[PDB]
Amino acid sequence: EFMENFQKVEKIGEGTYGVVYKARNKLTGEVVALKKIRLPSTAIREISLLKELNHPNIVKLLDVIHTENKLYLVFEFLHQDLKKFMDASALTGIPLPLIKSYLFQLLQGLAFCHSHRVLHRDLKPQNLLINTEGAIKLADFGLARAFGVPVRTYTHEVVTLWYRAPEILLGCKYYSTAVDIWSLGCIFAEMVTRRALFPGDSEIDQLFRIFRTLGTPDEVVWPGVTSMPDYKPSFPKWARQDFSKVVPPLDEDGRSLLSQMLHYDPNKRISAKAALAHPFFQDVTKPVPHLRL
Ligand SMILES: Brc1ccnc2ncccc12
Repeated sequence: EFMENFQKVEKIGEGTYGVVYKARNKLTGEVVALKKIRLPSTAIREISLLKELNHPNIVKLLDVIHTENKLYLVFEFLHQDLKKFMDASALTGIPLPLIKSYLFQLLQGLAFCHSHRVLHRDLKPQNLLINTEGAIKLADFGLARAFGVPVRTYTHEVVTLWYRAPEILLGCKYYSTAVDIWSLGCIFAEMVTRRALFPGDSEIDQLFRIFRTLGTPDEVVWPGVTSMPDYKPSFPKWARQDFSKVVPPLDEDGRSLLSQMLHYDPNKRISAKAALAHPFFQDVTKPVPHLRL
């Protein structure tokens, strides 16, 4: 009966966890994103707590509905995701000032959630949503704690590894907020170069692409790494590349920030809060993007 206290309902696409619909609420007339999650009470409690986790760079969670043994998440509707926008921007690139504005807003969103001890764990361009007024917002915060992150979606589509922090790939049991900083660093590099930084197609391909760029990690740069569940002494030993080669034509400030976002040691990785104070953002602005809706 649920899709009846919506005036109507059409299909935006296929989420990690279920189908995503565009729908209108009949009481309010508001246009929302409705996500079906297919199948647990602990998840219900934790996801309901995210209704309070409100920030202008976090996609608003309007309602959590458990009915007929199905879960529906009701979110703020935004017209476009950063994946589509980057694909639309492929011939020209996103202008640097807009890249800087989006990174700045995304760090404010991360700083807010992290301050409340909530992490994302699965940041990717597809869950960064943009509006006509130059805002960017993080979608699906705190869901990964609730439902985990599967190898495959409900439609068996492969869940992307491209943004996964090395601690996760090496089998670390405990996530820290540093996993989100790693993901956002990967997205920053992709906005600048118009190519994914580490487009792995398996867990080992993902790790070896990271190794070939940043060097094979060792006890020098990452104390304890040789004791991680999935670390092998037999890993090939690649040398580190200069960031000047990895993200041209990013300036010294941006390369400095990106380097701190991609430190192997999660402890050494820059926080969201300290990243907001980085000299890269001294001249930050809020440009209006060119959106075709
Ligand atoms: Br609008 C929209 C589109 C796609 N995925 C989304 N995920 C969360 C909230 C809004 C979304």
